[PDB]
Amino acid sequence: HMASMKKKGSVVIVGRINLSGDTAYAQQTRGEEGCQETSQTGRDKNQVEGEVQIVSTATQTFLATSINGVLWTVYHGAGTRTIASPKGPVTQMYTNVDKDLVGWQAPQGSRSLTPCTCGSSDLYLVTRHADVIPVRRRGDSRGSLLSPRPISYLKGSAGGPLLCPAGHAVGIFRAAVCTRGVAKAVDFIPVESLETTM
Ligand SMILES: COc1cnc(O[C@@H]2C[C@H]3C(=O)N[C@]4(C(=O)NS(=O)(=O)C5CC5)C[C@H]4/C=C\CCCCC[C@H](NC(=O)OC(C)(C)C)C(=O)N3C2)c2cc(Cl)ccc12
Ligand SMILES: [Zn+2]
Repeated sequence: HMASMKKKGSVVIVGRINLSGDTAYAQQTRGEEGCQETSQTGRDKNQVEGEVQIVSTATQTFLATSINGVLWTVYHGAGTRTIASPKGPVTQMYTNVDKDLVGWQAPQGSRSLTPCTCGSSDLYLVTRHADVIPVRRRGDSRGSLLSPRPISYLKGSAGGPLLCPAGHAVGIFRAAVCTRGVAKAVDFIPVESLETTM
């Protein structure tokens, strides 16, 4: 019935992938119970840092990447959900189910990657475990892993970046190309598709 209809939670930032050292590592900034509360209220008073966020809904965890002042992630992860912020829930600024892309205004304190202009096919995929994986660009939206990995390794990383050697955002990871449970390639949303969206 209509009087007791439930709301869907906000996406919640629960950690980050630190890329600002000589070492990449994941940091958690909020645990599960805290995440649940924040998802319902939408009020997240934590201080955000960096380019790559670890984000959660009540049922899934994945990544989000800031580019040009926008925090971007995958639709199949975020749906049309708001994101928790210091002032309450923030509505998506961009939503495109066909591209599997959503975005919100980037959090105060985050930093954005610059969209890539270098034309390079030597790419680097950043996973939720802070692995930095070399990927050879193969097309507009595809790249090959130099070393194939079981998918289990890539699961939870949709929304993360593909970076060029200069650390320029090239795209947002979206899907794994798989055979017999082995990812041999990745599908991504090119940074150029985000700029058309913007
Ligand atoms: C809303 O539009 C949409 C929804 N879903 C998907 O694709 C789904 C979700 C991804 C996914 O899990 N991403 C992931 C992911 O990690 N998602 S997530 O973070 O874990 C989830 C969001 C919380 C990058 C892949 C990671 C693990 C692989 C597990 C299953 C792989 C199957 C699969 N691959 C496949 O679809 O590839 C084709 C296009 C070549 C046919 C796949 O990766 N996905 C299947 C797509 C894919 C594409 Cl190309 C375009 C749109 C679109
Ligand atoms: Zn470049």
